[PDB]
Amino acid sequence: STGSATTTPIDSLDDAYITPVQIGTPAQTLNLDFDTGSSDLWVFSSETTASEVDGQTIYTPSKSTTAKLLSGATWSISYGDGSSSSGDVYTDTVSVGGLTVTGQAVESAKKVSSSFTEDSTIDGLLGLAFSTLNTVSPTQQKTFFDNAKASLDSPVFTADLGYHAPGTYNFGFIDTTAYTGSITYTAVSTKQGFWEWTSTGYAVGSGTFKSTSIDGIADTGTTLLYLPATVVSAYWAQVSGAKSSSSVGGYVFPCSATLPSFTFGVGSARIVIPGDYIDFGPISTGSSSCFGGIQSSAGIGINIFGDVALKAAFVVFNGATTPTLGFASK
Ligand SMILES: Nc1ccc(F)cn1
Repeated sequence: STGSATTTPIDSLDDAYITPVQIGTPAQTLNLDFDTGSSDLWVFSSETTASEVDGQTIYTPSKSTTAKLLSGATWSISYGDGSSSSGDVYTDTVSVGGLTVTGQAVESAKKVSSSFTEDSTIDGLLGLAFSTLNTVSPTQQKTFFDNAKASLDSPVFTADLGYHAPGTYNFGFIDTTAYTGSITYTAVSTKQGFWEWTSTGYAVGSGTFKSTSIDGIADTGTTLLYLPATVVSAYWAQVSGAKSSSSVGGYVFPCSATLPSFTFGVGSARIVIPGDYIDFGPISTGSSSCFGGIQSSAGIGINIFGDVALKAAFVVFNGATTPTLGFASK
C-alpha cells in the first residue's frame, strides 16, 4: 500500500505545517502537525478542558464506532518549546492520504498548554520519530509509520515541504518526479529515538564550504534550523546589522536585508537553503527588526535540521531494517 497527503503551512511565515488525517468511523478529519521529532499521535478532543480549546477541530471518540478505550493508558509529553499536553488513549482507525492503519493509538488530550490553545490551526500532532520515544504508559504504543510499515510497498515515508506553498507527505513510495539530481543517503543513529544523522559541513552564501561534522536530527516538527554557535555566527556575520538579541531570544536582522543562502552537506552532496527561507518576519507586529531562521543550538543540547532546512530538500525517512535518511535537491 501507499498513502499521499498534501501538507500546508499554517501561516504566511511557514511557522508549521498541517496535514489532514482521518480518524474514526465515520471519519473525523483533523489537521495534524506531522512531527519527525516525536512519537505520539495526540489530538484536541471532546475530553480536552473546554477553556483550553479555542477554534481547533476535536476528535469525539464516543461518535466513532471503531474507537476503543485503551484501559488504564495515559500519556504526557513536553516539547522543546516548553509546550506540553496529556490525556488518555483510544485505539481507532487512522488514515493518511489513502493509507489506513486499524488499531492505531490516538492519544486524546485532556490538557494542553497555552501555545497549543493559542494555535487554532493545529488540531494535534502525528509523531514520526521512533516508537521508543512514545509516552504512553504503562504500555508504550507505536507510531502510525511503525504500524503501517509492514503493509507499505517500501518501508519509507518522504517529506516534501513547501516554502510559502503546499507540499506532500508520501508513505510507501518515492516520487522520482519530486526532486532533481539523485537522493544521497546518510547513516542514522536511533539511539536517542530521533532521525539523528551527521551533516558533512556548510557554506554561507557563495562562500567557501567548510568540511565539519554536524550531528543533528531531521525534525519536521521544529520550525527553524538550530546549529552550533560557531556556524550561526558565521552566517549572521554576513548580514549587515544582524545581531544576537537576548531580549528577543535569538539572532535578529533588519527586515530590509536580503539574506544569503545557507548550504549544508549530505555526504558529498549539497542542499542549498535560499536566503528568503531564513526570514521569519518582524519580531513584533510593525517592527522593522526581523527574526532569523537560523539560530544557535547552544541552549538545546542537540542540533536540529528543522523545517527551514528540510523544506529546501526532498527528504526520505527510510525505515528499512537499518534506517537511513535520504536528501535530494528540488
Ligand atoms: N519543536 C517542537 C515544538 C513543539 C512541538 F509540538 C513539536 N516540536
